[PDB]
Amino acid sequence: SKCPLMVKVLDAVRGSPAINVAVHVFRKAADDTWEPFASGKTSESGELHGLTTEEQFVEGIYKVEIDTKSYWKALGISPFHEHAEVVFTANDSGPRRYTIAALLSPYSYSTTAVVTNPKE
Amino acid sequence: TGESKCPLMVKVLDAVRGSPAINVAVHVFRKAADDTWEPFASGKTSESGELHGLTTEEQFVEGIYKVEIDTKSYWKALGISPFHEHAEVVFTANDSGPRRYTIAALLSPYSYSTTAVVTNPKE
Amino acid sequence: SKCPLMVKVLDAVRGSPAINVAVHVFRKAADDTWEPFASGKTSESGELHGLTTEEQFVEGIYKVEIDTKSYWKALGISPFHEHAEVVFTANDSGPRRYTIAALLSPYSYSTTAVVTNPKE
Amino acid sequence: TGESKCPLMVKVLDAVRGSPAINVAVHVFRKAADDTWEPFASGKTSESGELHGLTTEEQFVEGIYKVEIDTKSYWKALGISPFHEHAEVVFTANDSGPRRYTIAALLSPYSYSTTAVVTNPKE
Ligand SMILES: Cc1[nH]c(=O)c(C#N)cc1-c1ccncc1
Ligand SMILES: Cc1[nH]c(=O)c(C#N)cc1-c1ccncc1
Repeated sequence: SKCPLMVKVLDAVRGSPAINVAVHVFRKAADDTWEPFASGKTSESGELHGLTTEEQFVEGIYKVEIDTKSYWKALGISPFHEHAEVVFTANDSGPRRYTIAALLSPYSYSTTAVVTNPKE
Repeated sequence: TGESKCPLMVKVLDAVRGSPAINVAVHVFRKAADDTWEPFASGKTSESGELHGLTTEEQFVEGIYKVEIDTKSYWKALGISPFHEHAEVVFTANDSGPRRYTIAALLSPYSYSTTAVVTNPKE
Repeated sequence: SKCPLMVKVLDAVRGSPAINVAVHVFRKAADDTWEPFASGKTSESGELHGLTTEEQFVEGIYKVEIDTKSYWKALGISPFHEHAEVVFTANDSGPRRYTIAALLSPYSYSTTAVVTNPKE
Repeated sequence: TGESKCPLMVKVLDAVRGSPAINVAVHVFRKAADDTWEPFASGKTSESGELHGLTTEEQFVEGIYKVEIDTKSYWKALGISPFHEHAEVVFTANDSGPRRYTIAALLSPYSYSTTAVVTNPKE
C-alpha cells in the first residue's frame, strides 16, 4: 500500500468519476526538456494508481498532463482547454505520498494536491 | 453608481458554457436580534452576470448576512437537473468598520465554488 | 461497505486533509424546519463515514453544515465564512451512494458531489 | 482602452487574503508553425488583479495559445512555499472568428482554479 503518486479525476457536470481519461507524466530532464515518465488511463473510480515506485520517484520537477479535451468530445460537449497540466517539484523535504486531484467542467478546472505520510 | 465602490456586489459565472450566469435570482438576509433571518435585499443578475445596487453604506451595518443564490431554477431552465437546491454564503460584515464586499460564484451542475474579495473603502 | 452518505474535507492552504472538523446533517421537516439527523468530526484522513444507514436514508431534503470558522481559528488564520452549507434532495431516482467533498481556503470554498452505485 | 472589449484579459485573485493578486507575472505564447511555443505578450497584474493590453484584434489570429502565470514567485514573496511551479492555460482561440477571452485564476498555496468567459464581440 505504497504509491508515492496517485491521480484522481472527477466530472463536475455529471457528478461522477471521470473514467478512461488519458494521463501522461513527465520528468524534467537536464536539457530542461520533458521526458516520458509514466502514463495510463483512469479507472472506473476516476483513479490512476501505480504510476511509479519509491525508488524511481526521486526529487526533481514533474509534469502531469490530463487529456481533458478527448473526455469532453466523447460526451458531445465542446471544451475550452486543450488539456490540463500540473507542474510541481517533489522534495524528500519530508512527506512523500502525493495525490493530485482534478475537477473538470467544459470551461473550467481546479486542481489540488494532498501531500501526506504514514510515519517518518 | 460610481465605478465600483458598492458595499455589496454579487457575480455569477457558468462553468458549462463559459459565460456570465444571467437572470439568476439572489436573496440577501441579515440575522436579527432574535436569531432569525430577516429579508434585506433582493435582485437578479444582469447580462454581465452581476448584481449591483442591493444596499447603501448607511444601511449596511455590522451583522451576520446570508447571500442565497437560486442555482436550481437556473440549471432547470437550461434542461438540466442539478445536485444542489441553492448556493448560500454566510459571513460577518463590517465588524471593524465599513468594507466593500464582492461575492463571486462559479457554477456547475454538481459543483460550485464561492469566493470573496474584501476591500478597504477609499482607505 | 455500504455508506449511503460520506463527507470528505480538504485544506487548500496546507495540502492536507482537514482533521477534526465538526459536521452536522439535518433533514427538512414537514414544518419546513431543520431537524438534527447525524453529526461527527472528520478523521485523520479528512473523512466522516457512518452518518446513517440505507433504511434511515429516505428521500427528502438534506443539509450538511461544515464548521469551517473553528477550523481556521485553530490555525491562527481569520476566515471569511461563518460555516459552509450544502443543501440537496436525495432521490431514489436511481443511484444511492453520495460523497460530498469540500475544499477549503480562508476566503473561498468549493463543494462537489460524486453520486455513484455498485449495481441496481 | 474602451470599457472592456479587449481580446485577451487575465484576472488573478488570492483565496488566502481575499484580495486581488497584485504584481503577478504573466507570459503568453502562441504555438508556431513548427510545434514550438513562441513569445506573444508579457505583463504584470495591476492593483485590481487584472492584466489589460496584451494584444490587439488584428494581431490575435487563430491559433493555440498558452497563458502561463508565475504563482510560485507570488507565494514566496509572502513567505509561503507553495506546491505548484506555475499555473498554465492552453486553448485554441478564434477558430470560428474573433471572440473576446477572459481567463480568471483563483489561487491557494496547494490549489488553483481557472475559468474562461468567452464573448462574441459586438455580436
Ligand atoms: C476563477 C474563479 N474561480 C472560482 O472558483 C470562483 C469561485 N467562486 C471565481 C473565480 C472568478 C472568476 C471570474 N472573476 C472573478 C472570480
Ligand atoms: C480536486 C477537488 N476539487 C474541489 O473543488 C473539491 C471540492 N469541493 C474536491 C476535490 C477533491 C480532491 C480530492 N479528493 C476528492 C475531491
